[PDB]
Amino acid sequence: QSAVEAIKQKGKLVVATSPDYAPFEFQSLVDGKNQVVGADIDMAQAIADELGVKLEILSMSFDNVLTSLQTGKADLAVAGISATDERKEVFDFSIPYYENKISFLVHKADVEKYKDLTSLESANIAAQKGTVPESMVKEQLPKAQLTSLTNMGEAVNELQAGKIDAVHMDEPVALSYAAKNAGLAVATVSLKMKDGDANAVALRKNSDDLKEVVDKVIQKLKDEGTYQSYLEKAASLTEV
Ligand SMILES: NC(=[NH2+])NCCC[C@H](N)C(=O)O
Repeated sequence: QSAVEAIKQKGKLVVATSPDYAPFEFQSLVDGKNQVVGADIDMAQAIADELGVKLEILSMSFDNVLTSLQTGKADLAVAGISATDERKEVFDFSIPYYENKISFLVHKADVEKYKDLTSLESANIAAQKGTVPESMVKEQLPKAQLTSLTNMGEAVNELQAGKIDAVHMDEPVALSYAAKNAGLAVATVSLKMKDGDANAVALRKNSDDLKEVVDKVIQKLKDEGTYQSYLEKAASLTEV
């Protein structure tokens, strides 16, 4: 019943994530080898360090991250996860570690074009399966052709190929794609967003002892501006 003691005993903290989402988590050539990096990984490492155990990152597609936590394949899920009311019915969440807006990534040549929701309504929109940006499009733009894709990298590949006109995603991720790729930009139009709902670490219910440790680490990061600093450092890394 003791999450903290169980983690200490096995000597590792297992964190489920989906590394398709720079600057939160993504793949980068460190040395040498492909490695999962990003602000969420630095935070997960801080939590593991506080507990005195090794960090083990378990990579999968986003739409299976919460399920893997729920069924015991990981101790925590950290994947830029919005702490929604719906999700709070099933999981407990840490205090928020970062709060951001939600944006559309488009072609630079189309920034003047997609100025309102009516214009997006007639566009081919992509979003990630099992996500808040996906739900928002379904709710607020029901008349749009929405393509739901498992992997965010594939959504962006479809945007680059011209099969998709706009991809809905967390703003820091859109900014990163725009900053690292010539033909891309963040649209000036955005959907109405669910008040509250910041990123938080997900845990199984009745994990109060582990939640306290996670909250302590997160509060210290926010107090020192460290999570912001982690995001800025991640932005200087190249993705695979
Ligand atoms: N690693 C990822 N692909 N994360 C996607 C997160 C999307 C959104 N913030 C959500 O919780 O639904």
